[PDB]
Amino acid sequence: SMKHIIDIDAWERRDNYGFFRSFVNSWYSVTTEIDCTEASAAARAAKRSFFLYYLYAVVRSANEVDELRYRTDKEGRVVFHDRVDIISPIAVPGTFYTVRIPYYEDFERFYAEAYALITNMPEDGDPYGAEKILAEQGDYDVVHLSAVPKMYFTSITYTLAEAGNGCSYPLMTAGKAVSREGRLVFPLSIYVNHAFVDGSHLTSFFGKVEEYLKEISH
Amino acid sequence: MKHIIDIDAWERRDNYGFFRSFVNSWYSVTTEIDCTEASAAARAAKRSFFLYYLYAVVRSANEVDELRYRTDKEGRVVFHDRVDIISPIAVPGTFYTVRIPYYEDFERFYAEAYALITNMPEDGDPYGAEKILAEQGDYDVVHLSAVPKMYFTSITYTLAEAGNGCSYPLMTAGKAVSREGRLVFPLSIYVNHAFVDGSHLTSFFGKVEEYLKEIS
Amino acid sequence: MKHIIDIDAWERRDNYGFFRSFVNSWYSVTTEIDCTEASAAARAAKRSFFLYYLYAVVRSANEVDELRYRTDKEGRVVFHDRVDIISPIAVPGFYTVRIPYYEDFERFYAEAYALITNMPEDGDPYGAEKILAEQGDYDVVHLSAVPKMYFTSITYTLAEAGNGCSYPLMTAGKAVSREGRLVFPLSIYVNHAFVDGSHLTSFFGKVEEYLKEISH
Repeated sequence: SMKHIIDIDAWERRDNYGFFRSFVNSWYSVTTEIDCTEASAAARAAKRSFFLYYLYAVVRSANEVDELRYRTDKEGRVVFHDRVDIISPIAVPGTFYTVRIPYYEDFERFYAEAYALITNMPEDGDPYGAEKILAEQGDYDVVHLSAVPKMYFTSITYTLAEAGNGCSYPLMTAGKAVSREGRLVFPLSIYVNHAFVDGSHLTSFFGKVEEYLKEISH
Repeated sequence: MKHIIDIDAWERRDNYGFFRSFVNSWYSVTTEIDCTEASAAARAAKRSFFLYYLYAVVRSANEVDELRYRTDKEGRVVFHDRVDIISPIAVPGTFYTVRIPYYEDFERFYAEAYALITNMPEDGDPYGAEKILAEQGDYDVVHLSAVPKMYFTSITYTLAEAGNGCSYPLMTAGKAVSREGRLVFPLSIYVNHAFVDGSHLTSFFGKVEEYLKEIS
Repeated sequence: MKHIIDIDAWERRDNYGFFRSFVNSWYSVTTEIDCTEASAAARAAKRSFFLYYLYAVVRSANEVDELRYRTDKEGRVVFHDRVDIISPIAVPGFYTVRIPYYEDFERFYAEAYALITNMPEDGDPYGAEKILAEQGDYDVVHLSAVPKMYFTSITYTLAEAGNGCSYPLMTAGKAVSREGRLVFPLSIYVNHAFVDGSHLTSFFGKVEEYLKEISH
């Protein structure tokens, strides 16, 4: 939301976008590790959801790295969003139900709204309604995160949707928190378009994720 | 035996239909498996550690239903009550892929598998087993590649055809390394999202580690 | 020197054949490389650690034959006696440089530093790729340096169905402490038609070896 159709002639990545259009898949993923020692302890002490702690860190970080908010819309236009929200499949008794959760820089506002959304899903709600709304609208002004807190991994890969259009928005996976040499760490993976996002931008994003996880634990 | 699935009654009908439209609906996960006890036990027994974790892997695939769904060569969803395991066995100076039958009885599995990997035909196509499987078109196997001298934290897999990224689960096992007094090895698996979610892989990995411990 | 391979006499005939039908026969591996001594030595010399492991990587590629097989622009399998290394160098407010391998580390370091210092200000970020594409031999390997990003996995692009990439791609990440040592993640993307796990094992071993050697 708060979208800008990019002036590609003035855009610093015009050459990158043109180069990567010719590829069957220009998307790629990186799995890293995030230190969560302090946040794991703090979320437990506060009787709060650790999932929402790192979900806040992830969506805030995406809203502080410009390159993570570029999309190719359903008409092929390069668009930049001043704001992106986060969608996540929430485990449901028996399946998953995907919720769209708004970003607020104020952690207390974010946490309450998100907890209400993941606790109070409508009983008559389509578990895949959020994705269908996003696809029909065609802006893709979100990032998507799947939580797998029981699976430790050092790598995960993602699907290839269409040749020339490998994905529609950044995808992420967060895995099990594990101990190593006195720290608690969890694996975090992200899938992005090379046309929009380089390693330097991912470095900034991962740094902010770890930084804000620490910040909300004090 | 083999079962042609009644897709109208199948709980994954919507998942299967959704992932048919993808160029590649297959994905891989690399994790690590604790093998401290099994490595020590295999050495004490003068036995093949490779066959220890090969057993653990194929048993686990035979205890997670979702790992035995295939799309056959006619496009049908089929479910196998049991799948065997194929593996490229190194031949000094290439490799030869052997099909090894699964038995829950570990001593039977170990004996039959050791016999198969010791008596391989010398004038063998490194991919002949794959060609036999392709002609039959049922894909009642899983595939594991052993690289005991290569430590890795990630490996990716090939994309065969658009709309059909692979024909059966593929796996890779790497070097056992020390981690805070324990021994772990990396294990990677490639599966179809149409058939296998993260919960199923979690069950699979847990069973691999469990059965490695049990046979020790 | 470039050599057009006689596929009928080639020991990997069965492999190039098994993999031509694939949409993508390329795959990547991420491993860990011990860099304790070389990182210390580069710091003591007030020198670029980047060029230390760039030397180790390009030397190792020039000592593993399988990493120098390419499909040229005309579809021919070709083998290069030597390959250079191309790398995107970050530029104030990037430029891909081609750096030749020289066995003398001091010579390599001086030439690479000079090559990176005399980069054109008006240089096309993809000029190296365009020269390479027009020539069509692909006698290079490509390495991307991300020294501030720790990773355990990275994946790579798929260029064309049936031609997933034109030369090996690599990524080197942030050095971290593990079990008392300093290690950094190193990833490589290669064609299964040309490169198996054993070749990657030899390559990774040589990378670690030459990092130690040039630290003296």
